[PDB]
Amino acid sequence: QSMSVKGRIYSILKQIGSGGSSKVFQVLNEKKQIYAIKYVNLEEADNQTLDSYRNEIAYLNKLQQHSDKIIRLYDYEITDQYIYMVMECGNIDLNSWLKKKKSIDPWERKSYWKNMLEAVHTIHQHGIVHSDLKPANFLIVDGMLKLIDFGIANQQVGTVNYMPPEAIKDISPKSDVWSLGCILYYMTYGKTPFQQIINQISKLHAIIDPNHEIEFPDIPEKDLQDVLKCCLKRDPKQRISIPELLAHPYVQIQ
Ligand SMILES: c1ccc2c(c1)[nH]c1cncnc12
Repeated sequence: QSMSVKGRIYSILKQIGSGGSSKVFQVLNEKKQIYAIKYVNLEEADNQTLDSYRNEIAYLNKLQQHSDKIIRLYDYEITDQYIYMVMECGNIDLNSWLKKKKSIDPWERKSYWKNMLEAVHTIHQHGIVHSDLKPANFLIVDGMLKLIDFGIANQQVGTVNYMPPEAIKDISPKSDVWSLGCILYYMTYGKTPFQQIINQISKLHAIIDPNHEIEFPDIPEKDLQDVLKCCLKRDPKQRISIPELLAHPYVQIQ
């Protein structure tokens, strides 16, 4: 097939993924370069939905200049019927990589943790708190993790495994800290902290319950265990901040 974003023509390669009203494609431009085009249908979209979309685009377009750990938005075409976004194409999303891969390299993990802190820190410096961080929000692009979205735009998906206790109780940057710790905990232990609880009502009860001790099995990396223990502190007031995580021995020491 084929498609037009501004003047430029794009040959479709495959469908990289989906959404409700959205479809993502792997494409080639006239210079035979690879990109991702996110198509969004605005046909049955309300004003609040439209505005949530316009807000997330404006933020992504802006924050691109601030960090390379944020996905590139090269161009876009917005009408009253559709949105076309020409973005950088990834190799695989972090969830699909983690699900496929057996064990993760301690260096690979440390490197990915670093990238995650850098992307989230950036959004936070611009007043953005994602609140729905999951491995699916990150993209491997040449051994580099990139943040896919900001959580602003309406609508794995629906998962409560990375949900902070305060979000269940009903939201500060500390909420994203909890969710990041759940991601690192998965990369460390091969499961999210409350993954063994099937029942969603029982799972939500465990997360909020302080008498429910989160287990941190002894790994050779004492620095990595401390990060996990720091991130996964139920009281947001007792939880480590992102600027504090960037100065932690796990990130800084050889
Ligand atoms: C936006 C831009 C690029 C991608 C995306 C969403 N999902 C993906 C999944 N796998 C690879 N690349 C991408």
